[PDB]
Amino acid sequence: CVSSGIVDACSECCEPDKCIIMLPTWPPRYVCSV
Repeated sequence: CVSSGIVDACSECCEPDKCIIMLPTWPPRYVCSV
């Protein structure tokens, strides 16, 4: 699982129905904090 860091998905991350959109780093990438 990908609790924290970058994610190219949402259903694969440890975030159930609560994912963030592309914002961090120079290129567009999602974020997980759970």
